Amino acid sequence: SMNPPPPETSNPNKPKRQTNQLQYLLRVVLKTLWKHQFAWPFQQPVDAVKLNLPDYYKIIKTPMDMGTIKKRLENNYYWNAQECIQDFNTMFTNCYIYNKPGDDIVLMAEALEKLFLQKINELPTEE
Ligand SMILES: COc1cc(OC)c2c(=O)[nH]c(-c3cc(C)c(OCCN4CCCC4)c(C)c3)nc2c1
Repeated sequence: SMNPPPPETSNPNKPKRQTNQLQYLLRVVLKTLWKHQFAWPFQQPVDAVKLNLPDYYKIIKTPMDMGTIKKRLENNYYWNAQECIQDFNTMFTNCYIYNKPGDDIVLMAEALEKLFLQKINELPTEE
């Protein structure tokens, strides 16, 4: 069994910026979710080999996780807040697509997503 390579976190070809919205995504959004009791399954790529989920990357063709998002924010990968918000939504959607209502992982994702929605509702206007 084999995991795919992780998503890209560095790419000198990619355009990027620092902005106040991206700062908020790191300081407020990511750090709020990261510290939550239910964060840990989402803090790194799904290890389908050790978890014995051999169909994971058959179903999930755009993997995403908060470890990747953390690296992207720390490494100034993004051009805008949309790109980062999309990564969070990909992560949640993957979980919902792969699993079933009521699964522990789905309940965990929902708790994180609740907080995500609350924080992104107060994303500041661009400076
Ligand atoms: C450690 O980090 C992660 C991260 C993840 O996503 C971010 C996932 C993920 O999406 N799914 C699962 C996962 C989900 C279920 C339902 C599952 O089944 C339990 C037993 N079954 C229930 C009923 C009959 C028997 C098993 C073995 C694994 N594990 C993950 C682990």
